Amino acid sequence: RPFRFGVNLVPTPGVSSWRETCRTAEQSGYDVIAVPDHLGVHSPFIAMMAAAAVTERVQLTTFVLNSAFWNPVLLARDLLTAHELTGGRVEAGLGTGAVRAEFETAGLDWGTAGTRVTRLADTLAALRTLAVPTPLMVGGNGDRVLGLAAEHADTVSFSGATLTPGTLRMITAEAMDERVAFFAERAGERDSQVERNTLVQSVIATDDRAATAKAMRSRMPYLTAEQILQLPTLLIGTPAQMAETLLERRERFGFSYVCVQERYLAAFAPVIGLLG
Ligand SMILES: C[C@H](OP(=O)(O)OC[C@@H](O)[C@@H](O)[C@@H](O)Cn1c2nc(=O)[nH]c(=O)c-2cc2ccc(O)cc21)C(=O)N[C@@H](CCC(=O)N[C@@H](CCC(=O)O)C(=O)O)C(=O)O
Repeated sequence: RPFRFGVNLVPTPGVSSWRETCRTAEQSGYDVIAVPDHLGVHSPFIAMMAAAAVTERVQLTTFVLNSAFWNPVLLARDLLTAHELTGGRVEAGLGTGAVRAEFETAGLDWGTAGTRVTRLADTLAALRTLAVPTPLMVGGNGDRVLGLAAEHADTVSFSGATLTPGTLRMITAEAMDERVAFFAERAGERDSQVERNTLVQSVIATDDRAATAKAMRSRMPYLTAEQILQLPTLLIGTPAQMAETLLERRERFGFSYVCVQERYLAAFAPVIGLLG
């Protein structure tokens, strides 16, 4: 599948730069602006509308909604509105919800891993029954979550890191091979209809990728330098090397929809120049 590139921006209360940041994202060649769903961050659909008003080409996506925060019927209303009032520029990523303290602040039951996945399941089923027109993305590496992506999603988002639900450990390329294979088995005949996404956490420009990886072992002692150079959540090297790495990872994992974090927007833009 042809590459699509996204940048995960954080619309921040009290910071007046949102419109400017969105314009920079488009001008730098990104295809998607992604926004998160967290307390203390601007509300995602409202921020996406503000982004749509200053950009003409990018898609806008949630990355990802906390399913506990949304009534499915009211979310379907929001998704139909965002679709119609942007001319079809909105996609919605959904997840189970990550931060317990946020559930508690909003007066919501954290429950169990099982109840949080069931909530996602119930929302996806409802959104499909209501025939929402926004493309749907499902993010997470859990068996049940990837099963839900295989059943319901237009895009599956694989996480390149694990964390205790309640900082982040990066997962090896070999564990990623297994997660993509798991997804593919669950998707069956629908596998080829689902776009595969991943979020790159760090984009490290360097003329010595090998020396960089060796130094980064201190942040990741459970891995060798060779493993670090294959981690899907890291891009290390020159832009040409990063482009070749992304080509190799599209072949290995199927990752064609690659997002980076806001802090790396300019660092990664040369790679868009080479790949497009
Ligand atoms: C928690 C996570 O599970 P997951 O299926 O990958 O993800 C579930 C949700 O977090 C996921 O659906 C999303 O809500 C998370 N999410 C966001 N969630 C949000 O709520 N808002 C966001 O803006 C958001 C952004 C986002 C972006 C990218 C991304 O990859 C995920 C994002 C995980 O790390 N699982 C690990 C660890 C599971 C584990 O072993 N847990 C232990 C350790 C915890 C303990 O000590 O008890 C246990 O439960 O006992 C694994 O599958 O191996």
